[PDB]
Amino acid sequence: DPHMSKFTWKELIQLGSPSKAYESSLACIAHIDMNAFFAQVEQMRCGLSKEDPVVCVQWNSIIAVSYAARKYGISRMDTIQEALKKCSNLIPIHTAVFKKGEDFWQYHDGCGSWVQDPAKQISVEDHKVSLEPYRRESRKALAIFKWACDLVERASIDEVFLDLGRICFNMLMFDNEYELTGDLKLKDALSNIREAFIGGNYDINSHLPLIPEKIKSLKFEGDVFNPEGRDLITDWDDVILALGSQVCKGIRDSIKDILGYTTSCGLSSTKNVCKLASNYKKPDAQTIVKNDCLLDFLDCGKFEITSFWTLGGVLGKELIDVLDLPHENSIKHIRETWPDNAGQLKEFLDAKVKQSDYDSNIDPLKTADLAEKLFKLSRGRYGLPLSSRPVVKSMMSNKNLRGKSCNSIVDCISWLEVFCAELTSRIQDLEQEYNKIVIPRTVSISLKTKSYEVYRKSGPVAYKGINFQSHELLKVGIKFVTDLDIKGKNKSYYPLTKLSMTITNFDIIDL
DNA sequence: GTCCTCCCCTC
DNA sequence: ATGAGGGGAGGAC
Ligand SMILES: Nc1ncnc2c1ncn2[C@H]1C[C@H](O)[C@@H](COP(=O)(O)OP(=O)(O)OP(=O)(O)O)O1
Ligand SMILES: [Mg+2]
Ligand SMILES: [Mg+2]
Repeated sequence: DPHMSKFTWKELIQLGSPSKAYESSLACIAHIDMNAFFAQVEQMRCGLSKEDPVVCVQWNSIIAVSYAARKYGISRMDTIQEALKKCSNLIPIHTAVFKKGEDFWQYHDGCGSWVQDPAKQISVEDHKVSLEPYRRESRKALAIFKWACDLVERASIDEVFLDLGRICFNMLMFDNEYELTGDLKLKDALSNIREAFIGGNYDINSHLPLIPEKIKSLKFEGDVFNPEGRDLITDWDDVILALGSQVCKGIRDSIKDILGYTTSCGLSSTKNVCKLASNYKKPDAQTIVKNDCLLDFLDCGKFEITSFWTLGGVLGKELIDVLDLPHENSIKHIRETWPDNAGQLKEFLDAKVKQSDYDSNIDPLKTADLAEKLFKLSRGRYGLPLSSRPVVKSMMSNKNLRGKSCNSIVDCISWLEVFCAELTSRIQDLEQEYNKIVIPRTVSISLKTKSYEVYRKSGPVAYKGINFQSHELLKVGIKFVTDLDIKGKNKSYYPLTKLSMTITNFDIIDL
C-alpha cells in the first residue's frame, strides 16, 4: 500500500530487542574504525599533535601512517627509507619490543634502523615486537563504546560494530528534549506515532503510517552518500538512521575527547554496508548510507563482490568462475542476472554443483543460504547479528625469523621463554582490568622451517595459578618443540623462519 | 563424544 | 618467501 510506510510496527518494536534488532529493515548499525590507529597511539604517547607526520615502524616497515604523513604520499608497508625520501621532517616511532633473554617489553625511543648511531639500533635478530600498547588503548576504547551502547562487537584491534537500535528507538518514542528547530521539538513532530505507541492499540503486523511532514526537519549528522540527490527523509528508516547519526557522532566525540583518537564511521541498516562505508571517507568522518541509496553506493565503482566480508579470498574467486561474473560491476551483475528472488540464484548454483565433474569451498547442502547471502549482499540488505565477544578468545606470540637466529632447539626455547613471559603478562593485565580469572586450557606451537614447511602441535596446558602460569606454558612449549624437532629429523628444518605460541582456548571465571 | 591438524578468512 | 587474530571441517583419538 503506497498510502502507508514500507515498514511495520513489528520492525520498529524489534529495534528494542538486542537479539532481533539486526533483522529489521529499520536496523541502525555503526562500524567505527580508528584512524591510523598505531600512529595515533604513538602520537598520543609522545605528546605530539595531529599535524606531526608520525609513522609507526615495525623493523624496517611502516605499519601505520598518520594522516599528516599521508599528505606526503607515504603508504602502509613503505620501507622507512622510502618514507624518509617523501618527507624530510618524518617522525618514525618503532613499536615497543622484548629483548631475547628478558621477560618484559619497553620502548627504545630514538632507536631504529634509520638512526645512524650503532648504539641505538633495534636488531631483528634479538628482539620481538610488543603490540600491547595498542591493545591497551583498544580496550580503553571498548570500555567507552560499551558505556555508550548495549551491544558492541569488537571486530579487530581498532574496529567495533555498534547496534544503535535501543538508543534510536528510545529517542524516537521517549526523548522530550531533542529539538529539530527553534520552534519544533522531536516530541511534537512525532505526536502521531507516540500517541499510537503509548495508546498501545496498534497491531504488530500493521504498517506504520506515512511519516509526518514535520519529521523532515530532522537532520543527519555527517556525510550522507547521495550522488543522485534523493530526498533525505522519506520513511521511518531515514528517521531512525538520522537519529542514529546524531547519537553516533556523540559516541565518536567521547572517544576523541577522552582518548584523543579520531575515527571514521559507516552508518546503515547492515554490518556489511557499514564496514564499506567506514572506509569511504577518512579521517574523522562518518558516511551514512540510506536504504534508498544502497544501490547507488554499492555500484559507485569502488566495490566488487570480493569486497564483501568472507568473499575476499578463494571462495570469492570460485564464485566469480561459477557464476560467470564480470571483472567489474560484479555486484550489479549479480543483482540483475537473478533479479526477482534468491531461488533464481539457488537453481543456478544447484545445477553447477550437481554436475558429476564438479570438484571447492561451496557447500552443496547449503546452496539456499549461499544464494540468499549473495542476493541480499548485492542489494545491501544482508543483516548479520553482532556478537559481544569474551574478554579474550586466543592470544598469540609470534617471531618470524631471519638468518640463523633460530638455528637449534636451544634457540627455540630461548624464544619460547619470551613468548611465555609475554603471554603471562597479558593474562595478568586482563585479570586485573576485568576482575576475572583467565585460565589457558590449550596451547599450540606453530613453526616454519628453512624450506617454509609448517610444523604444528597443540594440546592441553595445566593450570596452577597466575604465579606458575609462565612455567606451565613453557613446560608444554618445550615438549612440543622437541617433539617437532624429532618429526623434522633428516629433513630441511633449521634455521627456522617462524616460531609462534598461541593459547587457543581459555576458561574465564567471573569474580 | 571431544581433540588435533589443516585450512580459510581479515587487517 | 613481511604479528596479530576470528573461525570451521573432518579425520584422529
Ligand atoms: N597487514 C597488517 N599487518 C600488521 N599490522 C597491521 C596490518 N594492517 C593493519 N595493521 C595494524 C596497524 C593499524 O594501525 C591497525 C588498524 O588497521 P587499519 O584500520 O586497517 O589501518 P589504520 O587504522 O592504520 O588506518 P585507517 O585510518 O585506514 O583505519 O592494525
Ligand atoms: Mg583503522
Ligand atoms: Mg581494520
